[PDB]
Parts: sequence; structure tokens; C-alpha cells
Amino acid sequence: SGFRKMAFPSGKVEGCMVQVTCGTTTLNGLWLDDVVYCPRHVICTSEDMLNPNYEDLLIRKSNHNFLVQAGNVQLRVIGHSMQNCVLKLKVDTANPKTPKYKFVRIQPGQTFSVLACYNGSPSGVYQCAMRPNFTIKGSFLNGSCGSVGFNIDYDCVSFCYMHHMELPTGVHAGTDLEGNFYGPFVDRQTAQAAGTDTTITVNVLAWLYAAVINGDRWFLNRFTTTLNDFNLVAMKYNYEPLTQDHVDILGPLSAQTGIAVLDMCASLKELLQNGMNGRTILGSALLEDEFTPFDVVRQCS
Amino acid sequence: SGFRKMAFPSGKVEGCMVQVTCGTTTLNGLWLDDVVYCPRHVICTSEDMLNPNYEDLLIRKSNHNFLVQAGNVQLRVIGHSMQNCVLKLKVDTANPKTPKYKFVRIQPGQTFSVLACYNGSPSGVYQCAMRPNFTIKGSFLNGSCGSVGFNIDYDCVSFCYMHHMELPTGVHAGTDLEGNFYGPFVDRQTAQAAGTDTTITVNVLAWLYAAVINGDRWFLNRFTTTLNDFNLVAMKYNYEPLTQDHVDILGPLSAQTGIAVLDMCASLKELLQNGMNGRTILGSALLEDEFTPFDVVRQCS
Ligand SMILES: COc1ccc(NC(C)=O)cc1
Ligand SMILES: [Cl-]
Ligand code: NA
Repeated sequence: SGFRKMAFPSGKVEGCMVQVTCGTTTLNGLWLDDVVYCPRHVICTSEDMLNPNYEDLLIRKSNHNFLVQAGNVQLRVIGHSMQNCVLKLKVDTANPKTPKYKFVRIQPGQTFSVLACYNGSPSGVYQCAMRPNFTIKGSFLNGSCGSVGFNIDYDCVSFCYMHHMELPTGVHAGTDLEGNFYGPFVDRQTAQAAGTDTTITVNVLAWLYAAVINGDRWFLNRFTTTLNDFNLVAMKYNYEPLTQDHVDILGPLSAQTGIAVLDMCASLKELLQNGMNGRTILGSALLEDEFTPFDVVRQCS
Repeated sequence: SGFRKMAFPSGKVEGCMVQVTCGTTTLNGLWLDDVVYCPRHVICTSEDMLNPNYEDLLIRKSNHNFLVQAGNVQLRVIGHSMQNCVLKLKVDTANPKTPKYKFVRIQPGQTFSVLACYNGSPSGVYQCAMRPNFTIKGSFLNGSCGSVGFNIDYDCVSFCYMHHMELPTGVHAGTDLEGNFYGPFVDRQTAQAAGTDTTITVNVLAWLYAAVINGDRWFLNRFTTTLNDFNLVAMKYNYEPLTQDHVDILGPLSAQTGIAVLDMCASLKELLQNGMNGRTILGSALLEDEFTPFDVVRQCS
């Protein structure tokens, strides 16, 4: 038993991380087979921050302008192209530590592990969720661009995030590994701000199911709710709408615990109204929304 | 910026994990050089676990009684001995993936990364503190025994923990890699309880500094205090005593923020008295005590 924010073992990703330098800018890249993926903003200088014309900046680059380093080894770049907001440096060596992998774009609410990296060297691993406003609440300092997010279901590494930038509110924005931003953001230093964030209701519910699995029952009640009444209440606390999809997804946890989804919704409505009254759930005094239904089942009995 | 509970990258340890089977029990082992380390209780049947005589049960065993599997490869066990509550299985092959490592014993209040494993296969990684009561608040299911905890210093893995058991309250107990328990526990199926735990004061303070560094500043104030006055409040709230050594260790963070420790203690005092019923610091409505000064500095530098 116990319940923790648990990251995937990072080794398979660690063997892919390299340092990319262009001009005076160094950041991280992801070396898979004979390609290194990194943020295209590596090719920007000081006066290319606001309105970079990436197609124009890149045509002016030769292969030798990019210094790629895997530990001590210099990798030799033999080709470059851009795909959306990701730069793809072709190298002369295929990475012998390339794992089984895929690229997947995730939806708000999904969780993944982040391997924070500086100068091509992994620093730490932690779990994030894609927030409803398409940001993530990470821990990123200067030099962390090109750090990636991933899952590892069944020995295959699914890459879903590459870190590009920190927005003014101290939250983080990035792309999938096809270079498409999550959310309305752009890789320019023009003023940008995240939308108002909301709580990931389906995840909070899954976490309440975790709590019950782990032997907590204090927050349950004898009430139920219609789905609609639930949404009308929860939205007043900036919770995301709960959809029939979400209800379907919780069916297994419902079944294992014997607590119908809408009954659990009733408990959540009450927790929102009352707070915790000095109590905690799974070691938190807040309602946690960064565990998916799938994370709960993975981690629990 | 941002502040997240972060594990060490786990790859150096993942390469060391194997499966160990003795009779009907399978659990995890740590393969370093030509030895596999696992809990001695692997040699126990359920009957045995009530009152085990390990000396006796072990002489009755032979090398072939232990099946050790690294991935899809059987290792040949060529020797077996016990050190305290750890079994040492000598095998015919040195682990080619052995990292630079040492075995260390950590102190209460210190943190480490746990690589949770099942059937020799790494499953997840998360950070834990060794509690004052010598338990850890982990996340472990049956099969997780022999999972290890570690820190990384430069390229040296310091192994400090091996998982042995869950206590009735849902908290976890284990040994160092030399088989010495953390805490007053024994490796037998008997009645055992964690002592009442206390809050790690210096870590709470470290985390208040992290909060300040990330622009969470509301809880600050003009006041200061003394060690003596504060400690009398700490005792009252089941906080560990704050020592001069703790104040010194927080020196960097006092410097960085302009808030002196006793200055921060004044803040913490008010928080213990006055509370935070539902209000938040770094996204928590609890006073978090599982980040050390080093954790805060390392993450925030
Ligand atoms: C299957 O038989 C056993 C024997 C021993 C344990 N555990 C401890 C701590 O003695 C568990 C199961
Ligand atoms: Cl998704
Ligand atoms: Na103060």
C-alpha cells in the first residue's frame, strides 16, 4: 500500500540525452536512431527572439554550425530539417541505446514523467500532467529546454513532450515530438499568458478511488448526484466538466470499490463545500488532480 | 523555476535489478559485481516467518535452492552467505553494468530515491525521507521486497535502503545494504508498530525557503525568534528540535532570500499556531517535510 507521485524509471530516456550547441546557446536534444531532436529556437540569437523567421535562419546554417555532444563523444551532423517547432539534426551515428519508442500527442489530464536535463546530463525525474490550459507545472531552470516527457507502458517509450519555455506565471510550455505546441503558444518571446487553469475532475475522482482502495472512507456520504447537477456545482470551483467518457473510464475503479461514480461525485461535491477539516487524503490536505484513472490502477492493488 | 519532488535518474540502478526465487517466493535482488543482495526472508515459508531461525534455515539451503534471473538470463549461484538481514548470493558473472557505487547508511531526515521493482523489473521511481521514526512513506505492493533506495553523487551511486516489509499503518521498513534495519524492527511475522512520528523541522524550513525563491512569500513577517523559544513550540507540535547545525545548513538559503532562519522560524511558529486551514504554499495545504536543504539548493540552482 501507500500512494505516491511515481515517475517511470528513466534509464531508457537517459541514454538518449545529448547536448546541442548553436551559437552561444546550449540546450538538450533527444538522440534516437540517427536523429537528434531539439527545440528549433536553439538557432535564435538576441534579435531573433521576438519574430524569428525560422526558415530563413535555418537555411543560413551548415551542419558544422551545430555542435552535438553525447557525453564526451562529438556526434557529427550530416543533415538538418525542421518539423513544426522541432529541429531534427541527422547524425552519422545511430544511438546504440535507442529504446523501443513512439511519439504520441497527449490530451489535457494525461500524466507523464519528465527527465529534467542540463547540458545533456539528466538531473532528476518527476511526474507532471498536461493541464487543461495546455501548460505543465514543472521544475525547469535555464538550460533545461529540450528536456522531454514520456511514458513507458510495456517496455516501449512513448515520448509526448519536449520543453520549450517558461511563461510569466512560472508554468511551462512545449511541443509534442512532432514539434506542435500544446496549447496556443508560439516559440517567440512576444507576450503570452496561459489561460485560467482548472482542476482535472476525472483525476480527482480517480484519486478518491485510490484513497478508498488504500482504506480511507471518511469522506464518503450517503448521497448521489445527477451528472448535470455535479457539473453545475463543480464548475463553480473551476473544475473541468466531467463527461460521460470520464464516467465510463472510472467504471473499473467503481467496480473494484463498489462505489458508483455518481456517488463518488457526491463525495467530491461535499469535499469542495466543506474542505478537509484538519484531515488528509493519501497524505494531502488538497484534492490532487495529477493522477489518472490509469495511474491509480497501475499503482494500486 | 518551479519546485517538484524529484527522484534521481534511475538508469544506473535499473541495470542492477534482478529477480530472486527461493521455493515459492519471488522478490527483487541487487546485482553488483559478482554478488546479488536481497532480503534474507526470501528463504522463509509462511510457517517459518512466524518465528524464523535464519541460521538454521540457511545451512539447510544450497546454491541451487536460489534461482536468479537477470532479464532473460539465469545467473549461476556459486555461493551464499548472510550479513545481518541481507542474503548475499555469489554468482559466476560480474554485472557488466555495475556503476561506481558504495553502500551508505542514511540519517533520519535525509532523502533518497526508491526504484520500486517487481519480478526484477523496475516499475517506478519516487523520493522518500527516512522518517524520525525510521519508517518511509513509500508505495509498495507484494513482490516489491528487495527494491532499493539510493542517492547519486556525481557518478557514484550511494545505496542506502533495501525494502523488507510494510507495517500495519501502511508505512514501510527496511535495511541498509549491510542488512541493518532502520528502526526497531525485525524481519519476522510478528506484531510491530511504527513509533509516533515527528515532523522534520529543518526540512520544513528548507521548503519554506523554496517557496520564497519561487515567489510564494505571503507567510513571511517582520519578526524573529530564538532557538529556545522556537524549540518549545516545536516540542508542542511534535516537531523535531532545531539545532545550530540545522541553522548552519540553511545558511545558503538564508543568504539567498534575506530571511534568516529564526526569521523563518517566526513564520513557521505562526503557521503552527495560526494554521493554514485549506490555504497553500508551493501547491500544498500541508507543511512539507520531505525536502532537505540540499534538495532545495540542488533543485533551485
Ligand atoms: C511467504 O513467507 C514470508 C516470509 C517472510 C515474510 N516477511 C518478513 C518481514 O519476515 C513474508 C512472507
Ligand atoms: Cl492522452
Ligand atoms: Na520573519
